[PDB]
Amino acid sequence: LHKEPATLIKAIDGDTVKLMYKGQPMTFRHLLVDTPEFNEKYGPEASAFTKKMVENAKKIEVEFDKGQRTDKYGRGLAYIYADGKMVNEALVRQGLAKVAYVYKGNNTHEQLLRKAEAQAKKEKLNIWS
Ligand SMILES: Cc1cn([C@H]2C[C@H](OP(=O)(O)O)[C@@H](COP(=O)(O)O)O2)c(=O)[nH]c1=O
Ligand SMILES: [Ca+2]
Repeated sequence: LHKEPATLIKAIDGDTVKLMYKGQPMTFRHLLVDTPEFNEKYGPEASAFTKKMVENAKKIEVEFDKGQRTDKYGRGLAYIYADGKMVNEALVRQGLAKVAYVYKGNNTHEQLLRKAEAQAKKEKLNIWS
């Protein structure tokens, strides 16, 4: 996989963000995770965590996996990096997302994220408390 440039347009919620990618505005959904909706428990905390990570970043990058690059809603499907730190992993490691939506062929970082979830769960963080 390869990281590609993008710039933040605006934070949306814990697992979606609006980025400019190849010069076009797109909503990106983070691969392999599920955050609570803003109206659900830890939803606002997940939204605030993602917002902080992407807004504070000097460099955003997107990395598509091997499979589908957009979903049925036209959202980009990618791993999102903020100054080299993967947001998808960071949310799981903080107990603010569950590993989820693991589809064959877009699951390159599944083991990495499951390791993060196990750590969050052992720590009883947030969703795991
Ligand atoms: C993360 C992800 C979601 N989706 C679709 C499945 C779910 O369809 P349904 O909308 O029919 O439930 C929806 C979940 O996204 P959200 O968690 O953003 O709601 O997005 C994909 O198709 N591929 C993916 O990799
Ligand atoms: Ca969600």
